[PDB]
Amino acid sequence: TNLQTFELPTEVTGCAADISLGRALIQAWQKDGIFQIKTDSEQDRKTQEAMAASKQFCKEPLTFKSSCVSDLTYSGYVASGEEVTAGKPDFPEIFTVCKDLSVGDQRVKAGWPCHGPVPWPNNTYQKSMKTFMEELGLAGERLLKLTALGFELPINTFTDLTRDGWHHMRVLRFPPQTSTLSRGIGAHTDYGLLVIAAQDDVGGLYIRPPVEGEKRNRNWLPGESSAGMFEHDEPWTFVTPTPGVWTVFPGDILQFMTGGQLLSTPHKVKLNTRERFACAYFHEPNFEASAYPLFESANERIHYGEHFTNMFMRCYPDRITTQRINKENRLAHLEDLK
Ligand SMILES: NC(=[NH2+])NCCC[C@H](N)C(=O)O
Ligand SMILES: O=C(O)CNC(=O)C(=O)O
Ligand SMILES: [Fe+3]
Repeated sequence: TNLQTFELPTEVTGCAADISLGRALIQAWQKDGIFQIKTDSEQDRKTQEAMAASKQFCKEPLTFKSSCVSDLTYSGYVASGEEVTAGKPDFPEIFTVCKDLSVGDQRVKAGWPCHGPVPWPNNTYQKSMKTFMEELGLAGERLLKLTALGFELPINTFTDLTRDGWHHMRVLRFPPQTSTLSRGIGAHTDYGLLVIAAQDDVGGLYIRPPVEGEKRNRNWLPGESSAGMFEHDEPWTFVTPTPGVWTVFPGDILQFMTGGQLLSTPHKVKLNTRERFACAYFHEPNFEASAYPLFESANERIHYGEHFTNMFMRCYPDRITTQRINKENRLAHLEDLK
């Protein structure tokens, strides 16, 4: 399937044109599971600078890369083969950028799970990634206003959840395939409101569109992980690399809040004949936000930070971050926040 591309206005005000655009965005997700947004010169420049920083960092020796880790936050380095999806190793190397909180921050002092300072490789890499993430966040907020408008909801419905949102980014390098291994990342869904992603010209992202009659697991429930689901089953859409766009698809929270009117798009990565750089950005609720059903009055909620924490613990069962959460009973804070 050949994807739709939209140009977003710099500001979303709720004018009648914004409602029509929002309607189109929703309908593109309901048809294809994904759409593209055009990038302007600055958005593209910041994307390329981040990609270049990623390539330069990956050239560092492994001993140095592996030192960029923290027992407070999941930010930092993930070696190729380290992450687990559905019990199988994923092959990118990754640098994850979560909210960059100093040890003087009150949430860090209180010992909240996943809160702490990014173990940056250096200040030059830091600046490239922070500038990119700030730009990505402006796009996320436009998209959330448009999504609310397309559902004829109050314009701030989703952005009210993203104040000091737990936005984060996975800066990825996928190695080349071998004749017997081509799994980059197993099939999965991501966890928050939106996923905005950039990729180089190599290719390897596949997404699953909505399928009439197909039951979808609710990955915010422990008994219904979406990891590995549909891995070997049609249909999978190849997201062809296209110059001058970012891709956008929903995460688990949007699926929950919309009652399945939007689905959290399953996706996976195949290793190609060349190494592949990509960046995946997650526009998320505040860690303390409680997502709720928009169209139902049911009692179910998703505590976003609980979902993030549960997911990252399953991704990284042996990481020092996970060990410290378990040792210090940091999950108790979530019970308290709830
Ligand atoms: N941290 C991530 N977004 N990881 C994406 C891959 C899927 C992840 N390993 C999982 O089990 O859910
Ligand atoms: O590499 C890509 O284009 C897709 N990346 C992801 O889905 C991810 O890391 O969660
Ligand atoms: Fe993903």
